[PDB]
Amino acid sequence: LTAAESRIRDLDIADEMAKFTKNQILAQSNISMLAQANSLPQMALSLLG
Amino acid sequence: LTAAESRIRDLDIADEMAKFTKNQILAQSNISMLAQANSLPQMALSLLG
Repeated sequence: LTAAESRIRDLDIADEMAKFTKNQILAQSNISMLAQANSLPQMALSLLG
Repeated sequence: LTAAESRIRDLDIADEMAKFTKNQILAQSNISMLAQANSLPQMALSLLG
């Protein structure tokens, strides 16, 4: 029964590590794209004016 | 809805600037022709006698 109960304890650490790594990689791309999105259009329009 | 609402806020700046430039160009022609029209009548007649 202690073998049976210790089957919902935690995931095999590898997959949780993989999820952490993938999300951490994706966050920085989000941040960079947000920066460029803030930068572009208003500067372009001010150049037009 | 914030994308939908901000479609009746303002036009593009390009056509507004085009309107501004066209009106400014036409106004000076009006002014010069008004000056010539005022100069025309009496000066050409004053030598009637």
